[PDB]
Amino acid sequence: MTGREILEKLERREFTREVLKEALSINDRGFNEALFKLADEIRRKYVGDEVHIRAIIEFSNVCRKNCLYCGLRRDNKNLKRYRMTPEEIVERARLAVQFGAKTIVLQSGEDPYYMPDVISDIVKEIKKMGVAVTLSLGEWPREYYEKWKEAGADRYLLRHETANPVLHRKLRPDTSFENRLNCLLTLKELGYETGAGSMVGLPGQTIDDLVDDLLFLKEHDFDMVGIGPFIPHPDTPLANEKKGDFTLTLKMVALTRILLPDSNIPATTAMGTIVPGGREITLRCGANVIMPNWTPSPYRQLYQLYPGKICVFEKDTACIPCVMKMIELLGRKPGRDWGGRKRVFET
Ligand SMILES: C[C@H](CCC(=O)NCCC[N+](C)(C)CCCS(=O)(=O)[O-])[C@H]1CC[C@H]2[C@@H]3[C@H](O)C[C@@H]4C[C@H](O)CC[C@]4(C)[C@H]3C[C@H](O)[C@]12C
Ligand SMILES: C[C@H](CCC(=O)NCCC[N+](C)(C)CCCS(=O)(=O)[O-])[C@H]1CC[C@H]2[C@@H]3[C@H](O)C[C@@H]4C[C@H](O)CC[C@]4(C)[C@H]3C[C@H](O)[C@]12C
Ligand SMILES: Nc1ncnc2c1ncn2[C@@H]1O[C@H](CSCC[C@H](N)C(=O)O)[C@@H](O)[C@H]1O
Ligand code: SF4
Ligand code: FES
Ligand SMILES: [C-]#N
Ligand SMILES: [Fe+2]
Ligand SMILES: [S]
Ligand SMILES: [S]
Repeated sequence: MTGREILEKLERREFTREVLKEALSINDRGFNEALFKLADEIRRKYVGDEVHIRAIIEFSNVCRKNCLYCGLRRDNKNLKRYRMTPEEIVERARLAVQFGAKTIVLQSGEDPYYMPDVISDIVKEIKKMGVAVTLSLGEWPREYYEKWKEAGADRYLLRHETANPVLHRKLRPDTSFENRLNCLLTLKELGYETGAGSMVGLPGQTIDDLVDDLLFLKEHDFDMVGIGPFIPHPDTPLANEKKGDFTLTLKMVALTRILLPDSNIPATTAMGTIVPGGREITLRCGANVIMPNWTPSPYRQLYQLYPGKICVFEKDTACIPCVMKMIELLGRKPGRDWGGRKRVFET
C-alpha cells in the first residue's frame, strides 16, 4: 500500500498483520514523520503531558543465566560482580523518594542470593515510604512472585525480548519463550501491573518477527512496554553483530503507542545510548515514561548490560534532576501521582 493508505488504516485502528508489516517496511521520511506525529498525538490524547519518573536501582549484577546478548551473562568473567546490601538498597531508595521519585524500580541479574525473602523485606521497607515499587528480577517461581506481591510490590517488568520461540531459545539457552510468557501471565494473574517489550535488531530477527512482537503486545494488553535496540557487547557471543537501528526501534515505540494507547511506555536507556538525545526523541514519538539511573557509585559502572550505557560518569544523584530538566525543556509536565496505568475502555 501507499504510505498514506497505511496511515489511514492505522488511524482507523485496522491493525492487520499486513498493515503493521507495511508500516515497518516503508522507509520514506514523510511516512515516518507522519507515523511519529500520530503516535505523539495519541500519547497526548490518552496519557497527557505528564512524564512519569521511575528511579532505577540496579542492585546486583550477579546472574545465573547466560543470555547471548547480555554483558551480565554468567560466562562473562571480564566483569567485577557486586551486590548492594539490603540496607544500602533501602537507604538508596529513600534518597530517591527524597529527590521526588514516585516509583522505585529494583532491577538485577537473576541473583539467587536475595530470593525470595530478602527482596520481600526490602519491598516492605520501601513501601512504607508511600511510593510505587516495580520489580525487574527475571524469571522466578510463582511462589516468589506471590511473596513479593504480598510484600507490597506494585509492578513487574519482564521484557519478553522476542516473541519468536526459536530465536528466543537460541538467545536465551537457559529458558524459553513459553516460560517467559508463563511468567508474564502469572504476574498478571497475581495483580501486578505487568510490563513486557522486546529488543529490536537482534541477530536473526526479521521484520515479520517485529510484527509478531507488536501483535503479542496487543494480544496481552500489557500495562507497560519497554522497547529498545539490541546493543552488542564485546564480552558476549554476539560481540560482532550489528546494533539495532534507532529509527526502526523508534517506529516500534510509535506503533506500540498506536496499538496500546493508554499504556505506559518508557524512553529506554538503550534509546539514549544508541543515539545522543535518543530518549528525548522517543518521548516525542509515543513514550511517556523515563527511568533515571539511581544506582550508586561504585556499582553504577559495573551494571554493563551493553557498552556505552549513559549516565555512568555522572554524580550518582545527577539523573533525577537531569530528567526533570529534560521534561521541562520538552514542554512536558512532572508526574503528579504514582503514574499507574489509567485504562480508557473503548470498543
Ligand atoms: C526541529 C526540526 C526541524 C526544525 C525546523 O525546520 N523547524 C523548527 C521551527 C522553524 N519554523 C518552521 C517554525 C520556522 C519556519 C520559517 S523559516 O523561514 O525559518 O524556515 C523538526 C523537523 C522534523 C521534526 C520531527 C518530525 O516531525 C518527527 C517527530 C514528530 C513528533 O510530533 C515530534 C517529534 C519529531 C521527531 C519531530 C521533532 C522536530 O519538530 C523535528 C526534528
Ligand atoms: C533531599 C534534600 C533535603 C531535604 C529533604 O529531605 N526533602 C525531602 C523532599 C520530599 N519530597 C520530594 C517528597 C517533597 C516534595 C514537596 S513538593 O512541594 O515538591 O511537592 C532536598 C533539598 C533540596 C531538594 C532539591 C531542590 O528542591 C530542587 C529540586 C526540586 C524538584 O522538585 C525535586 C528535585 C530537586 C533537585 C530537589 C531534590 C531534593 O528534594 C533536595 C535535594
Ligand atoms: N545487549 C543488550 N542490548 C540492549 N538491551 C539489552 C542487552 N542485554 C540485555 N538487555 C536488556 O536488559 C533488560 C534487563 S536485564 C535485567 C533484568 C532481568 N535479569 C531480566 O532479564 O529480565 C533485558 O530485559 C534486556 O531487554
Ligand atoms: S538479560 Fe537478565 S537474565 Fe539474561 S543474562 Fe542479562 S541479567 Fe541475566
Ligand atoms: S539522565 Fe543521567 S545524566 Fe542525564
Ligand atoms: C529502561 N529505561
Ligand atoms: Fe529499562
Ligand atoms: S545522569
Ligand atoms: S538526562
